[PDB]
Amino acid sequence: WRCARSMHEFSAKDIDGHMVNLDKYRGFVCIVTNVASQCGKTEVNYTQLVDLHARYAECGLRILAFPCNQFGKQEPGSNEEIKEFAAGYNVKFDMFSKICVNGDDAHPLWKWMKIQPKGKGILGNAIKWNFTKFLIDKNGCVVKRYGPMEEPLVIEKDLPHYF
Ligand SMILES: *CC(=O)N1[C@@H](c2ccc(C(=O)OC)cc2)c2[nH]c3ccccc3c2C[C@@H]1C(=O)OC
Repeated sequence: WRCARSMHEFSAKDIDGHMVNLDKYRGFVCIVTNVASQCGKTEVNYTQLVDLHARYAECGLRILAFPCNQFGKQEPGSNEEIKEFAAGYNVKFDMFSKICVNGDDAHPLWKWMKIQPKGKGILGNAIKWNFTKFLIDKNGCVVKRYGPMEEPLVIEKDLPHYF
């Protein structure tokens, strides 16, 4: 994974258990984010992500949400329960099966994103908490990273430069 050159070289199981080849996102600007149902910022992140997708899907914005239980055990539920939880926020973007984002068992896409030049956060490579966001350009390269404290709407400053 270390020498992969694009998010499009990876695959991941979606929240229904179906393996997805991420080269389907070639030509689309993507937000990749680790999510959780029981986080103090769950509501702000889900609602603003849904708002961004509603406003920009016509522009080519796609959103990939990876549930993760590594931060305060705040995603303890099953994939089926998390799918129903996201439905409650009217999520129409792409939900994936629960993964790890840190450590040796982290999904290889996340290992790769964290070492990209724009994938290093202001506080370093490790994912620090729920709802870190990566902006991915149409070629599958990481172009921005946003921390758990940065609400999704801050990403609006960067989107028009990559569509
Ligand atoms: C995808 C897209 O259409 N973009 C531009 C845009 C045109 C018209 C509408 C609209 O009718 O609203 C419902 C919405 C978006 C666009 N314009 C624009 C101006 C300032 C900042 C961003 C911005 C966009 C996003 C998108 C685009 O072409 O960005 C390069």
